[PDB]
Amino acid sequence: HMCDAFVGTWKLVSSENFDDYMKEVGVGFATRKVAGMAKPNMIISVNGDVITIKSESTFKNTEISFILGQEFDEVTADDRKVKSTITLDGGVLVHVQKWDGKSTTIKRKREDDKLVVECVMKGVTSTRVYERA
Ligand SMILES: CC(C)[C@H](Sc1cc(Cl)c(Cl)cc1Cl)C(=O)O
Ligand SMILES: CC(C)[C@H](Sc1cc(Cl)c(Cl)cc1Cl)C(=O)O
Repeated sequence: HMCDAFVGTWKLVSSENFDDYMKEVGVGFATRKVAGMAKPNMIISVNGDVITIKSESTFKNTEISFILGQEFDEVTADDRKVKSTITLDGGVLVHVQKWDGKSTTIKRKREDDKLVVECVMKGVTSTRVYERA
């Protein structure tokens, strides 16, 4: 029951600072424009110890499956090859991605009826809000 409050189907309803976050990450112009237009559905499920997070959008469909605390290799939607670790810290799902000596952190937390996503790359933060679909 570790992630119970995250499980479900969620739809993007707002975004702030995402273009600048993507610039800091190193995403190129065309991908930023098209990805920034995306309105993904995020589908979170749990089966035993395995958490799956799917994202579906007109830009890309992705899927990750993982066990908390256990590193995995990930090709991200913007085509970075990263090493990812996802943990639960005080009820917040914390996703760290490492590649090319760089690091970014994506945190997901339940706040009221929303799932709030905070993405940080150096000093640049973006906040994305999802609601139940
Ligand atoms: C928190 C943000 C870095 C991402 S952005 C994003 C992620 C995926 Cl997996 C797909 Cl298919 C499309 C976009 Cl645009 C988010 O999950 O909202
Ligand atoms: C959301 C995670 C699961 C990663 S992170 C990510 C995704 C996109 Cl599309 C952009 Cl533009 C920037 C970042 Cl940092 C992903 O899969 O893309």
